[PDB]
Amino acid sequence: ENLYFQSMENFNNFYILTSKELGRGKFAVVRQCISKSTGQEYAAKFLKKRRRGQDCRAEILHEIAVLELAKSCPRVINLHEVYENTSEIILILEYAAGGEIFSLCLPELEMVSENDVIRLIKQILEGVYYLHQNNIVHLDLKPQNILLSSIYPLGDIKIVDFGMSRKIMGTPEYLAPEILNYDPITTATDMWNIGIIAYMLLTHTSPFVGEDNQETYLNISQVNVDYSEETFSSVSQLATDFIQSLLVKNPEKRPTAEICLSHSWLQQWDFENL
Ligand SMILES: O=c1c(O)c(-c2ccc(O)c(O)c2)oc2cc(O)cc(O)c12
Repeated sequence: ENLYFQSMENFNNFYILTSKELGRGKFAVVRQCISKSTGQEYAAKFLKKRRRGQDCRAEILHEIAVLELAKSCPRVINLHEVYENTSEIILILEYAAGGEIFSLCLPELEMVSENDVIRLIKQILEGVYYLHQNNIVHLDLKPQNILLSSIYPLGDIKIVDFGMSRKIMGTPEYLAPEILNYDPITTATDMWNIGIIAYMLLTHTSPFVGEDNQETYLNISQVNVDYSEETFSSVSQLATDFIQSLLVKNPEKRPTAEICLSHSWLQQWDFENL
């Protein structure tokens, strides 16, 4: 096999990897690296080219094409450089030190105000609007796949993990009903996932997970979500409406990202302004 991207010798001449492993999946690992010249931190994602007996370089190229298309959108993580060796394609990615928005959805962490959730969702919607305007549907917008540039203080959103992206069977609890019914790919699926993200940020509970997958699937297909006074006692009606407008069975009835940006819940004046 003939290599396309810059050589590994170059990678090691230009970067040093740190002891901080950032993430690992079955066919990928992400590690922090540092430019030897500048000292700037990046995230190096090593994607295996062979998976499950299938040559996946074409798919990796598609993922690079997407990150490149969205370079001008600061809500999508930016690709800095690319290297390649025998088994791997290595993405040198903008570093986001704040971790996953998932971290903010756990009981443990409380430090996330309505102001913060409103801004994060708005930034998420800006990134998705941009993607959709370009006929890109992420298709994997779990809270794990949106990072923050900082948490001390709370920074800005960076959508990552475009491996499932497409033009207009993963982790069960975040699959949209249309995916469970083998309907085609719609931009509406991302909007369902933004419903789940708002629900998780605000309740710190997962909206559809059951005691097992079969129940998880029953909850998604029936759109059986907990809106009891107990779970929603500290959640605002406006936030409730936003969520309830996204989490509906029929994808055609979900508002677009554009319309979501005009939702009353997100209209705020910064009090510092005249
Ligand atoms: O974990 C990370 C991750 O997966 C990705 C990523 C981005 C785009 C892709 O298309 C992709 O496959 C992966 O970027 C990152 C950037 C960071 O600064 C820190 C990270 O931890 C990740």
